Amino acid sequence: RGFVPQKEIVYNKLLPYAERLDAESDLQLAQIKCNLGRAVQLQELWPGGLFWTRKLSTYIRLYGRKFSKEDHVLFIKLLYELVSIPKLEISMMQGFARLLINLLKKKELLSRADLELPWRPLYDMVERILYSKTEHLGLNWFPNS
Ligand SMILES: O=P(O)(O)O[C@H]1[C@@H](OP(=O)(O)O)[C@@H](OP(=O)(O)O)[C@@H](OP(=O)(O)O)[C@@H](OP(=O)(O)O)[C@H]1OP(=O)(O)O
Repeated sequence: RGFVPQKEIVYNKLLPYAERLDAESDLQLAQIKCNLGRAVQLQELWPGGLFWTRKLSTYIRLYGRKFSKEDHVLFIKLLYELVSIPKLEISMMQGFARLLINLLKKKELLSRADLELPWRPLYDMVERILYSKTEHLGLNWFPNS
C-alpha cells in the first residue's frame, strides 16, 4: 500500500472482516496526523490535542504500531516536545507520557540512527516532580502515579 507498516497486530489479519480493516487503518491514521498537527499549530491543546492523542493511543491498541518509520519518529518527536514543555500541567503531561512510552516501548523498531532524543529536558521534569520544593508546602498538588 502507501506505507510499509511497522509492528501491525497479527490477530487483525485473522479476523473475518480483515479485508475492510486496511482501509479504516489508513483513514484513521490520516485524520490523526492532520488533526493532531493542526491542533498543536493552532495551540488548542485541551479541546483537540488531547482528543487526538487519545485517538492515536486507541489506534495502537486496535491496529498495533501500523505506521511508517518516518511517521513513528515524527509522532515520537512531537510527543517528546509536548512532554518537555516547561510549565505544562502535570496531569496533561501524564497523558502525553503514556502515549510516548507506548511508541518507544518496542526498541527493535527504531535503530538509534532513526531517533536521537535529548536528555536535559527530561532531567528538568524529574527535578520538578521527584524533588519539588513547592510540594512539601502543599503549593504543587501533583498526581499520585
Ligand atoms: O500475544 P499477546 O497475548 O497479544 O501479547 C502480546 C505479547 O505479550 P506476551 O507475548 O509477552 O504475552 C507481546 O510481547 P512479545 O511479543 O514481546 O513477547 C507484547 O508485549 P511487550 O510489549 O511486553 O512485548 C504485546 O503487548 P502490548 O499490547 O503492550 O504491545 C502483547 O500483549 P497484549 O496482550 O497487551 O497485546
